[PDB]
Amino acid sequence: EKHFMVYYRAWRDKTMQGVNTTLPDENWLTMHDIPYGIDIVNVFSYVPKGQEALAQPFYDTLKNEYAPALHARGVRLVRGIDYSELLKVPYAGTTPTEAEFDAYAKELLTKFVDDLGIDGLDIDMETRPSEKDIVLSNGVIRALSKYIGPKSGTDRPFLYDTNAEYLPPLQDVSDCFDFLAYQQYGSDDKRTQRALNNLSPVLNGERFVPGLTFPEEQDRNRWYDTKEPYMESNMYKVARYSYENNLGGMFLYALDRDGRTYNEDDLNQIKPSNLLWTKTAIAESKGVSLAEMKAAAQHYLKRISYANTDLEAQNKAAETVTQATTLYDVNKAILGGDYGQGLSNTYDAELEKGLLAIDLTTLYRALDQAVAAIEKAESYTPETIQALQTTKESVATELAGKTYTAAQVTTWQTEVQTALDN
Ligand SMILES: [Cl-]
Ligand SMILES: [Cl-]
Ligand SMILES: [Zn+2]
Ligand SMILES: [Zn+2]
Ligand SMILES: [Zn+2]
Ligand SMILES: [Zn+2]
Repeated sequence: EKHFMVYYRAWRDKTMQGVNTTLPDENWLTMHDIPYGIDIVNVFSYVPKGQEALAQPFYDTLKNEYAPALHARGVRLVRGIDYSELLKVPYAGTTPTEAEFDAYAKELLTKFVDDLGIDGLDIDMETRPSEKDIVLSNGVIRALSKYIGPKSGTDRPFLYDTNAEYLPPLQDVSDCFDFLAYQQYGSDDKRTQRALNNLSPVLNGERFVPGLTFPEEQDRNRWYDTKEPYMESNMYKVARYSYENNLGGMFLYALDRDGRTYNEDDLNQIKPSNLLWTKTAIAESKGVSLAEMKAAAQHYLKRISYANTDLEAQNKAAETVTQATTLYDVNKAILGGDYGQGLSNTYDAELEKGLLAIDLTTLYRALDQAVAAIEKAESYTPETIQALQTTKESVATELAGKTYTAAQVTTWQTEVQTALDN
């Protein structure tokens, strides 16, 4: 029932080069790299005038590749429009008619959502609108609720995005939204409690989703939501508070900057991330038990052991998982503190929790026989061992990949047994 949302900066996708940035650095991720356990992805895009041609490959890829792929994983896509867009509703009289509100709601969805291959909409409200404005926005939001959000009967999200608790533009239409996304960058769970109290006349806690940020390059602002020790960080405190108090979930802004700082190196550089903090916040906000976290990590360690040749790092990771006392420490035991510092750059505990339900014991017995039938190759036909080593290395490599299906496992089982049965 809970939510975990991330804001994905479109101009930091690999398909964009030189959009909305003075940095020449190559982008390092695609939307395929978004971690598991994230059920809503907000595509946040700013395209400066003149860069529309540079940004088009991303939009084509979003519509034709990224959105189908994320839908296959159960993820829904949204994007935001500024509250001011609602106030441009055309009308003939002194105020719009029900039909004029409805006409405009359909126009908004077509332009900003449907044409992009996106599923739903956020309203970004970070001002203090007038009473005249709210008559307009109330009508437009009410008209939109027939098509998206809880009142529509559909699975299309309708979200309200804000960094304050300004009630007038919300209190008449709060029932139209799946949840409120509350930006509280830089602040701990004391602010989470206060903000929810202030919003409680119009919003229940289960539909309140607090959010933190990662440090953005070149930013004049300073919001420090990650730090070690882990339990001193805002990312622990807010994720824990959301879980402890049955809130709607959590969100994170700027997925691509997971682990970055505002130091002189990070402030002007685009670098790969092991996504440690996001993967940890997903687990923490859902209250994953330490036992379950360790079980997933040990599952990963065993399945990569047949292709991975670094026995020292595998051993240190297994020991570090055993000593871990926080969800962060389990993840860090495999991912390291930063990209390339651990045994893996891609381990994903939510993904791996899914794979626990697929039995590997038959495949492990087959691969173990193959390994035994390599250590004593001096006792067999080299023309048969070669056909086994080729098949074994292939299955080992694929078994250590991103993910696999139960049907895929039986295929590797048959392949390995066949090579041994000859
Ligand atoms: Cl639908
Ligand atoms: Cl839909
Ligand atoms: Zn927004
Ligand atoms: Zn639908
Ligand atoms: Zn990064
Ligand atoms: Zn990753």
